[PDB]
Amino acid sequence: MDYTKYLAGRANWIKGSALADVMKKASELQKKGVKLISLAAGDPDPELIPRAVLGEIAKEVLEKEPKSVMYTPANGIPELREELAAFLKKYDHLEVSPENIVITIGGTGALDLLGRVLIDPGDVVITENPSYINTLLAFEQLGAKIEGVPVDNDGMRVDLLEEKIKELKAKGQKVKLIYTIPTGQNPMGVTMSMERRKALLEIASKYDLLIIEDTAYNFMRYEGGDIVPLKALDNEGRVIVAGTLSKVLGTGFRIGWIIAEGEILKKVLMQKQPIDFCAPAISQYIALEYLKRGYFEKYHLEGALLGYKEKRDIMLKALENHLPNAEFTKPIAGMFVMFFLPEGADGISFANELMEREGVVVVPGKPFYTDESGKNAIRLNFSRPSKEEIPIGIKKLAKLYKEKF
Amino acid sequence: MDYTKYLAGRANWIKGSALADVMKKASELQKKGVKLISLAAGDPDPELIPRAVLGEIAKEVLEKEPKSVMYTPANGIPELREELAAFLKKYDHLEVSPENIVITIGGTGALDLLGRVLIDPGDVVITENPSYINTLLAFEQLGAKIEGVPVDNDGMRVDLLEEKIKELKAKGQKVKLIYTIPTGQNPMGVTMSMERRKALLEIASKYDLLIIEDTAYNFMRYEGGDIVPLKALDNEGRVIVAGTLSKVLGTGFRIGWIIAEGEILKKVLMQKQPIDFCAPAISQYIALEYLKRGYFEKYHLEGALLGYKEKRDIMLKALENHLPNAEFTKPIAGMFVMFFLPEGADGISFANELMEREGVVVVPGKPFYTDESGKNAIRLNFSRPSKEEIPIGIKKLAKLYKEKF
Amino acid sequence: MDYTKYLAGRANWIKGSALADVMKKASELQKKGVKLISLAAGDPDPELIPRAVLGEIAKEVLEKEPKSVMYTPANGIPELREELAAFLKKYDHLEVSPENIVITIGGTGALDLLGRVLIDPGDVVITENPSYINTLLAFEQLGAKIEGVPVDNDGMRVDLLEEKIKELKAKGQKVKLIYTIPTGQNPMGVTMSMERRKALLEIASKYDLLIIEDTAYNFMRYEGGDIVPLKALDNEGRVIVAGTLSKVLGTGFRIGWIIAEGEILKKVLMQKQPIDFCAPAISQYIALEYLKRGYFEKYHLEGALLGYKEKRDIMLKALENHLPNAEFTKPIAGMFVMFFLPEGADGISFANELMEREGVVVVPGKPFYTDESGKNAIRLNFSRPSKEEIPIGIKKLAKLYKEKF
Amino acid sequence: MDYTKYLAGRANWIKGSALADVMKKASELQKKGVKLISLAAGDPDPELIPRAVLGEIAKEVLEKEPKSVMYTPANGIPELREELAAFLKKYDHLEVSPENIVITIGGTGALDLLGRVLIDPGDVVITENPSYINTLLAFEQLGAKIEGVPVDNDGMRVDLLEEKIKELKAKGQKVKLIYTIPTGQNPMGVTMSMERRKALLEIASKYDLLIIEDTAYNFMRYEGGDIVPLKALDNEGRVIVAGTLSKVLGTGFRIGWIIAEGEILKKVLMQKQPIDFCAPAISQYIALEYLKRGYFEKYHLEGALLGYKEKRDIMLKALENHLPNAEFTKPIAGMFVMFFLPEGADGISFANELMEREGVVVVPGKPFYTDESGKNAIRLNFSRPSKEEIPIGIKKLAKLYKEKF
Ligand SMILES: Cc1ncc(COP(=O)(O)O)c(CN)c1O
Ligand SMILES: Cc1ncc(COP(=O)(O)O)c(CN)c1O
Ligand SMILES: Cc1ncc(COP(=O)(O)O)c(CN)c1O
Ligand SMILES: Cc1ncc(COP(=O)(O)O)c(CN)c1O
Ligand SMILES: [Zn+2]
Ligand SMILES: [Zn+2]
Ligand SMILES: [Zn+2]
Ligand SMILES: [Zn+2]
Repeated sequence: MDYTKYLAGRANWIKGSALADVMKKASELQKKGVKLISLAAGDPDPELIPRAVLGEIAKEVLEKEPKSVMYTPANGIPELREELAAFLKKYDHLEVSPENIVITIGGTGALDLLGRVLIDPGDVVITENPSYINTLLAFEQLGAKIEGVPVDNDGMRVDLLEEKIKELKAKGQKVKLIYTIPTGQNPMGVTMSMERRKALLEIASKYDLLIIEDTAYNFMRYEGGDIVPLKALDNEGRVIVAGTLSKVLGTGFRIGWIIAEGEILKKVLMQKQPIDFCAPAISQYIALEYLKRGYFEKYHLEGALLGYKEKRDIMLKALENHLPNAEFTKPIAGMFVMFFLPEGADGISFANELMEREGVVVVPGKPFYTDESGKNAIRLNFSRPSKEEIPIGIKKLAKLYKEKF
Repeated sequence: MDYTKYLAGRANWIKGSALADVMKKASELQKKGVKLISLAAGDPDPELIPRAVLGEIAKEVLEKEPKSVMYTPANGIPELREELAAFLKKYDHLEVSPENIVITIGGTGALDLLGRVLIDPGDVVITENPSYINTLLAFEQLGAKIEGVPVDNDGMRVDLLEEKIKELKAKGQKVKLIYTIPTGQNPMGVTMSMERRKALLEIASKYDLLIIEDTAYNFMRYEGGDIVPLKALDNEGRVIVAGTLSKVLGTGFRIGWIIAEGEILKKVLMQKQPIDFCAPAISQYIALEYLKRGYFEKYHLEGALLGYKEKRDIMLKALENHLPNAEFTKPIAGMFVMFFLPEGADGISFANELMEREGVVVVPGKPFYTDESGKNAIRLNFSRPSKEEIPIGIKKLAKLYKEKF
Repeated sequence: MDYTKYLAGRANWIKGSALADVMKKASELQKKGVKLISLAAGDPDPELIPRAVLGEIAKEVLEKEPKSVMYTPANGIPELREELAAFLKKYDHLEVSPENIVITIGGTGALDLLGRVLIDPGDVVITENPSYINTLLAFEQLGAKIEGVPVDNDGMRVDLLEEKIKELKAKGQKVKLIYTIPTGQNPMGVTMSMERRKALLEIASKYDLLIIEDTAYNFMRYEGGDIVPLKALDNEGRVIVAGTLSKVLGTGFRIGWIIAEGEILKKVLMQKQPIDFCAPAISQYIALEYLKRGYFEKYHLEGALLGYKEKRDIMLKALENHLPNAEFTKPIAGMFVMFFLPEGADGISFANELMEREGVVVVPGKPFYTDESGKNAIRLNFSRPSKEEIPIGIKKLAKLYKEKF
Repeated sequence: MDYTKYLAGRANWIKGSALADVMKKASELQKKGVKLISLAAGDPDPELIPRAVLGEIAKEVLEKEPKSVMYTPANGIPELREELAAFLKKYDHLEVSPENIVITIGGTGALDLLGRVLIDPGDVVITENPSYINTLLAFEQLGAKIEGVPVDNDGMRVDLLEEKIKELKAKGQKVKLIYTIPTGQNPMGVTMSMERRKALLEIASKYDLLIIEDTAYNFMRYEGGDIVPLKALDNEGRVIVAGTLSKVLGTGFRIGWIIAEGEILKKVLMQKQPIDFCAPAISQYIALEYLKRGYFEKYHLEGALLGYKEKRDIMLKALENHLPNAEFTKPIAGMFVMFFLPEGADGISFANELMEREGVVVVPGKPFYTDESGKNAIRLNFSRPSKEEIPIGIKKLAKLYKEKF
């Protein structure tokens, strides 16, 4: 039977993910024989995460708290919101009310809920170029048109942002939202400077726009001085945040959040129960305890954080020993490094050869771009690989490198 | 600042509930701490659930499985889908391939993913009248127009279903989907007969329609014979199921699924990673073990199920005892009883008056209807309250009843 | 074949118009023998229009101007726009650039073009209650939600308008446009007072809303003072007008216009060629010469106008002496009088009986309301019927009335 | 003020048109002194049209028929529908009922009315490549996704059509309509062979698709045998036609039609009054007399048609004589000829340089393609320019051609 006839026309806005084509082409070789170390993942290190400790909490809460197995309010258990509030004020410089927090199915869920309430099909949403592949996909399947703005070692080029806004309006285009990942961007790995952050806020006010700040990697900072979220600088209330504990507490727990105000918060809350009903009860209680027991500092700060900072150094050391000639980013936050093949080279076919020949998995990155740029780009992860995997990983990458240029 | 201006016009399709307005007046009475018995809730008894056991497996999973903290595939871990296929084939008379099942954020998430792929704004979707408010709400905020078909003690009046289709088509109206809750429907509590289930499939085939079957309460059947889901008789492949373990495993785990095929499955999977990324890793693993070691039959079939059946009889005897001259449903499945005030009576204010004067919380019901009927309806839940609360619950309900009627 | 399955879901937003249903029930009576006296349709008197003259200029234009048979720019021939600009300056307080004028397929097309550029599905658009049925229908098939505001002898109640707006925003509803017919409204026949017009402009500014002014009957005024359009008072550029020459030159020529600015004008014009290509060349050239030769004064102002004014006096005169106990409107402009049956009486039912038992055609009216009110309303037209037919008509109308009430 | 913020998101789907942009850049040249030879716009020759004749009928109609200045039923006066039905049966092998004919504002309005009832945002609509730009623009601003299918001198490559269809379905894409211009296509000027017309009908039936047949040039055929419209072969009723008399009676009268059945016809009719109200009364009556008096035979068949055929031969003679090494279409019908510059050559700049240096106007070509093809295309029209102007225009064109290549 042809089910294609029953699809909604908006289903044609839904398309495949390149980061999924290779993550499957590898899943085929990883189970059907071959052994491979990947630099393509986006997960945090499960070994750096206190699993046994989380198992203990999971075990206690399930037998201790009956609610751990039942529905939770649409915006999350009050205690998690009260704790997340204090947590943000403590470690991310955020003075936010618990009533303004909405616990979602991870940042992904937060970005989706927001798009549903803020996007009308055709609306143009401007983003960094490149940007997080999944947010672009999320927004386009909602009918949005994406317009990207170039980035550099200091993040989005705020000067190019204003020009894009003007070029768009000069065409009579309707623009409303700006989507940005200020700290440790996926996939570039760069972070917006404080100078560009204040300039961004000025531009949002100037053109009367709203900003959606993605803080997924705010707690993965290693070098930064005292860089604060745009939200902490938001005196006009033009920014909305989409956060997550996935890179901390674990990426499978599905715990994230939205910080918004006024009628936007209201509509977000209103539409939620019929969409996901509520964020997972165990996850919320596990997170509530993790925070209350002060395990953030005890395990993530003075623990997993250093573990990531290290893998970052070794991957860069490895790159700066074997590929000192090539161009790549120097992240002071996040969990990715964007490597660049010679200008012109194909990044998707090269990513294939690394598997088809050297047995190492890397993400093309090309699909992370909002236009024709980024062909020769390649994203590399260092948060999942072991200390040993990384050197061999990029060494094999360096093997095929000169083996072609 | 007026955020109203930044909203997307489709955000106007988002509206309040009733199972929210009453739950806010109850929390307002509980905030300023006042005792109250609840018959409104839709949760399974957390005490009839083997929390302790789940906790141990939660501890096991997190301790020994690193993947229980990371991203699972968008459609779920292969082992869970393979187990579900077996669990369904054994307890729900359904034969399905693991490749055709997708683990979602409960039945809710399943219904939403399905709405997003099958609904274009303006599409009419046919449902039972009354039906589950959250699905009505979920589909309407996607822009669908709801057309209801009356139900009786044998479920949806299938004959009137064809009548509605004929009426709609006579007007030139486009319809493609029928959403039905065959067993232990929420809020009516009635279950479609096998006779009507066979006719429904024929009507869907005659008008080339697709059916969305909500199996949420298929495992909460008491004094029932041998009923099988529409999907088991679906020889043309016209039905899609939206199931869940919410009532079995726990309503907070967020574990549900979609069973679709062909291009509909493809599109559903393709859009999932950018929406929820994946169902909770823990939950997925907690459910995997739970099923693999036969705890469904050990704790639910011969433990929880019997507890619910018992609470069912107590509420009915209580109703039959105190309000013999009033009308209400006699469920053979599910967790609710629909009570009817005198024809003409306002159930919404009655519920408020019952909570303000007697301290018992019940759900209006009118909001579950698709047209102007059901004004005198009141939904009653018996799966969460205690055996002691029930009698006292409907007792007080009867006092205000005879007080006015 | 069942074409229902091919329809776009938005086609479901398209619905029937009683003002064209019973109007088609009369089209059957005429072409079937029955001698009918019509007080329905809103056509101008074809005998008060210089048909012969127009016939002469039509001949001329066709033989002397080769363009009268070919396409024209999407926004209309420059000469007509320039001629309309001056015309509007001399008779309607308007100082507009010919560049800001777009020649459309009557005001109908003007309203549809604006809806397409300003309305996202779900958007709330505020209108008067009652309001012009075709415009409500036009906006809703574009997915808008209509919210009406009661009118009186002085037009829209501006005080209730601000309450509705505060009401909407309190619910978190998004609103943006206000559609008003300030002079000689269809169907009430009332005109907004200069006092309320200034207040409306204040509210639009206060809430940052746009106003679309329908000027259809600005040239069928009979006794106001220097009442000026909202657009001539629009110092903030918040109003857009949708005008037409159909009530002057002839309702069948399809000559109307949109007056807008900036990006709205840009987009309105960008989308036009692909939907209508251009307004009728022959009609544009006929209108041009009609204007250039001073026929507006010679025939409309000093001919048609007076005839219509006479027809109005006659209808009100007849309504006053044979039906003095009924309440109805007294228009100072336009071509309609809204007549009212006793509260509770059914106007739709009354309309069918009148036609069936007396051969007089009137328009129900209820269809023009935005809510449940207006059941007893009946709209009467005095522009088309001869001055001999008018008294005979309402005389019969009075008879059915009195024997019923 | 920034009106961009008030735009509907869907306003962003509206974009510029080279065809409209070039026509306006030429009208400015005509007024700005310069006198040029035009081979662009798709207008009929105003001298080959019996203007003088149409003039007296226009005068006659206006003075004798009062209905010629008033509204008409949304679908057009009954007499016209009946005459068109007879006209189609005689000169276009079409047996259609007068009830299935809807008089629209030209072929453009017909196509817009159909898109609104048949397209949901995101729907894929397949067309020829290239195709008429206004239809592509019309469907895309309605949110449609266009997929073109290559054509040759025998029209659409039906074999490539089925491969495209299989390509779309394999990706899970939803498609339902196919828009085609079988005879004398704009811009290619080629006509589908009867062999492909039957194959197209088979494919539509095989995949259950609807076909919208554009018959704009069915009456400007010169050498085809007895080619019949797909609609005359539509035994399953899968084709809907969008026709017009613009190329016969005159392109500026705005007299076109839709031929559909069942629910599609019902909905196209229900929505029509609120978008255009009705086609121009004068144009309808003028067309009614034109047909009834047999002027199609007397002035078009034995007049205009032979005149156009001559211009058709003259342009081909001039081209083959001065550009014998360039490839260009040889139309057997229509009014356009697609000229091709050498592969790689930019057609839009060439058109500007031609208009600037030689003062001859042509259309860029590239805008009519659904993909990146056509860069070197240039559309040439032979219906409007005089017998004399054509050779001069093509010579000047040849001059710049070899001056560049
Ligand atoms: C920029 C960004 N935003 C949001 C997310 C979502 O994070 P999550 O759905 O695991 O809570 C990620 C991780 N893939 C990310 O990199
Ligand atoms: C009809 C119906 N369907 C599905 C569900 C599932 O809800 P979920 O798997 O998100 O706990 C429920 C529970 N409220 C329900 O009543
Ligand atoms: C208020 C109003 N607006 C617009 C119109 C449309 O006028 P037009 O004959 O130029 O399409 C009418 C009459 N049908 C009207 O009454
Ligand atoms: C293929 C095609 N279809 C439809 C039309 C519309 O013709 P019209 O709006 O003058 O009745 C044209 C000419 N603009 C055309 O080339
Ligand atoms: Zn994109
Ligand atoms: Zn509803
Ligand atoms: Zn309405
Ligand atoms: Zn295109």
